[PDB]
Amino acid sequence: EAEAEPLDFVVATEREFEEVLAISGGIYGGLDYLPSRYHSWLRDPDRTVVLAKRNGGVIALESVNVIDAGETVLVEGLRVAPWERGKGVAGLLQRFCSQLVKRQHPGVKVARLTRDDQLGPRELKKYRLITKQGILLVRFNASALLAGLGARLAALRTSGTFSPLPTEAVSEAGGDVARLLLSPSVQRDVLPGGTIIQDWQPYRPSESNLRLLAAKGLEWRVDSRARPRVLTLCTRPFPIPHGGDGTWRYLNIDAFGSDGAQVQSQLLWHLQRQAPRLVGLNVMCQLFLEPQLWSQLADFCQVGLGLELVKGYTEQYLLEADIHH
Repeated sequence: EAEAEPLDFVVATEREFEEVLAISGGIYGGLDYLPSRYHSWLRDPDRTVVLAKRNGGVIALESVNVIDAGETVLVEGLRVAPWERGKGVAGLLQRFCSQLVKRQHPGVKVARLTRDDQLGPRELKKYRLITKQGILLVRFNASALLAGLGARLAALRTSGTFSPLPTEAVSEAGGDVARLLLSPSVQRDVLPGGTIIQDWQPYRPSESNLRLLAAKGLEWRVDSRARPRVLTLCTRPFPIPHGGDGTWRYLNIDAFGSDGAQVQSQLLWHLQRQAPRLVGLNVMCQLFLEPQLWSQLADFCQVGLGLELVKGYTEQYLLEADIHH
């Protein structure tokens, strides 16, 4: 039997927040960002958050955000209520959003997205793979980490097993971020596929996108400003549904470059910066890094720092497709 009422595609408002939460159970294994980000998304000037409604009720959501100086649309948040799946809803919503972008933003030439699902024949036919990073996910209680880290690092140093390597400060206000990310050699030799990936969001390295990044409260670290080889990027932690008790936060660190020892020392630096602000909370810390470094960093986190590995090796894929008419 066909549905009594038609689908209606509308721009999201704050009125639908609770309905959106109610269709989002279990998404991203409890690491879903949308509960914490929905209000922000509605304020973003180049973003359209589209809801599919049936008979006045929200059954699906998709975000399209225009970045890269008008040339790219990033697709995020695609989801259909569990009780409405398998009927083509996501396909219809994707088509509505793509037509909306083509109508309102004629300058958009490509769509981009990131995901960690295994790429099958269907993905490889439709998308280009721009780059990929390995994904390392660990968990810790912030207070417990802070209480033991001094002793841990002391024992690691006395044993000659590990001593933090020097790292260098990176100030956005001071211009260090722009001097790094606008360098053609940093783009070629450090950034994965010449792209900034920040908490799953890809940006071409341009001044326009640096303004967007500057507003997010990111923290950066580098091995050397004068001779950059490893650059790390920490996104401010945010609440996630995992655990159901409100105590969990997601701490995303993107690591760019090939020197595993510098990724280790910069990871430690970010943990020491961020954990004091999370006293009383629990942390899902997800590190993205060059694939050949994953085993080294997994051992550093598990054996060196005593952190619990949540899952085995997976990959973050940056995918791109051309816009067609």
